[PDB]
Amino acid sequence: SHMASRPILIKNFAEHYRLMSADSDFRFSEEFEELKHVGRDQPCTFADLPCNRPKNRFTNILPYDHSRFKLQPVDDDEGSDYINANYVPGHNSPREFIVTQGPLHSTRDDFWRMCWESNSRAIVMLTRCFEKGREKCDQYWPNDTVPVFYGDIKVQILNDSHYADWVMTEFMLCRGSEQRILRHFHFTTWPDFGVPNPPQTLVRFVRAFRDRIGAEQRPIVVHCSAGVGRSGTFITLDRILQQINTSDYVDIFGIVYAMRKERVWMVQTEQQYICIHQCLLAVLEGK
Repeated sequence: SHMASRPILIKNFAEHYRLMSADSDFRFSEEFEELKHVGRDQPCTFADLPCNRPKNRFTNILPYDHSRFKLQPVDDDEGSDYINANYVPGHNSPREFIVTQGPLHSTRDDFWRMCWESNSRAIVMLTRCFEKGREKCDQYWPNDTVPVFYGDIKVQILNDSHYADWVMTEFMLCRGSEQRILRHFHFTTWPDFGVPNPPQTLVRFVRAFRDRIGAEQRPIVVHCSAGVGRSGTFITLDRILQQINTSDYVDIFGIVYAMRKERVWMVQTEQQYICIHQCLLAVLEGK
């Protein structure tokens, strides 16, 4: 298998990295460039409806139709089923992740409703609300233990835990007497430009996340800013760290290819793509 898959033998990974990164990442660049058109022929009809335009952060980051998360419709509203989000495959399920943009203030009720209707018990946030003084994500969660309603969804903080690179928040979610616990994993350390350096900080976060959530059978919500770059990087890394326990091959190219089919620009930059490889290399070398 050669077109949508580049399996690498785990024991040969250090060599493959050295080979791919040689000559200022020539082969890495060539390989990542092969992905640029993947999935881009697929329609984004609903995302481009007049009623839905205000719900997208970016005009060019739109959810594919075949793939988009659909909210329950409200009977008198045109795109009440619409949110900028896509089911994206993981290690355990073809619908393991729902990846979405950082909510706008205007879409945070939709966001919480998606969390509820999807039965999600986990959110992964890979951005700060503000970076370089630009709004990347509306703060859609409370600042204290005072419960806050978003649409019909009541959100309350039970506890939080602050680490060097991330904050873990446990929420109670209530909708009319129905009650759930949801966990919020907020990576707070992604730099203003480039990718985490050293990569180990990101690995530590993925380990802690996957350790805490186990083998979730319900969708995990993942977002950054646009919901493509950092989100794709996180998913690919989470996936391969599971893959290496159960297989002697890793297929990062194949992961990214499959993700591109489901959501636009999933691993967004060549730098992020190389970063995925560095993260795994650090794991295979015992840091």
